[PDB]
Formats: sequence, C-alpha cells, structure tokens
Amino acid sequence: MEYTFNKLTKKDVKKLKVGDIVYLNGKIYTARDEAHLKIIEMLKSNEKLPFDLNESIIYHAGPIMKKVNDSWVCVSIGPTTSARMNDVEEEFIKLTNISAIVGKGGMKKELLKTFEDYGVVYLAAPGGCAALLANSVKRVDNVYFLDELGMPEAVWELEVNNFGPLIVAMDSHGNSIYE
Ligand SMILES: [Cl-]
Repeated sequence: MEYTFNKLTKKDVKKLKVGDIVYLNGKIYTARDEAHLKIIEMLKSNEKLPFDLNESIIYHAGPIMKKVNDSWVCVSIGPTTSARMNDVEEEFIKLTNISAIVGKGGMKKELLKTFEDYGVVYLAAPGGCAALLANSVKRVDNVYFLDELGMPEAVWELEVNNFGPLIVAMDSHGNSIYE
C-alpha cells in the first residue's frame, strides 16, 4: 500500500504495516552511530539539543555536502547499514521520542517491542544510489556537531522532496520483513 507524507504523525505511523511503500516530504535528520552516542550522552546529562527530535525522522546516512554560495548543497546521501545502531537505538528512541528511522538492512528484532510501545516505524531506503538520492534533498537547513564529528557523521537537518520509495521494513505492530 503506498503513501506520501509531509508530517509523519503518530496516527500515520500506526496506519503503516510492513511491505507498505512510503514517500517522504519535509524534515529529516541524519544520525549515524557517533551522533547517536553523542546525543544520548547529552540527554543523559539533561542537556538541551540544538535541534528538536521529538516525533522526528532520522536517517542512517553519511552525507557529503558542498557549499554553493554561502549555502549547503547535497552531493550524495545513501542509507548506511542500520545494525551499527543496534546497541543504542532503544535508548535513543526513549530519550528523543523520534517517530521513524530510515536506513538499510534492518535492525534487531528486539527493537520491535520499542517500536510498538513508542510508535516508531523502520523504513528501508534504496541502496546503491547515494548520488541520486541527493536530488530528493530540496534544502539543507542546518548541520550540527560538524566540527567534532566531521561531515558525514555530523547531524544534518534536511528538507526532502518525494524521498523514496521507502519500504516499511519493521512496523509498530511486531512485524519485521527480515524475520
Ligand atoms: Cl554508523
């Protein structure tokens, strides 16, 4: 079943089941392992993040960006292997209240309980076309932690247009296409 979403609400998330095809418009943030770890440590220390992850969408990706004028343009942004985040995704979800995760390869079955309890959906993005997916990036709003983490590990805030097809690979109802 196919959908296109602007703001992915919790109701939207509950409507989704594995096998569904999804296109995304609007705001997503990149977050790989090091950024997960940093964000977790900050929130554990009761620090504020310089961005709002509440009911947000994160993207397991290591983008390359370039400056055109005084503004960021996306060169490449494919999904990276989501299992790198298996040790931390549960805590990350509980501390941030994100609504969706976009990546590749899927994540451990043990997170199904968290996805179900918190209302999160895991979406598989196309692999092998990092440069092509950059075209779905309509605007690079912001980067955080660039100096500490470096470009692809930094948290990039993005506006994406018709980003997909993303396939619902793990839903909020106990299903995983990988099992
Ligand atoms: Cl990673």
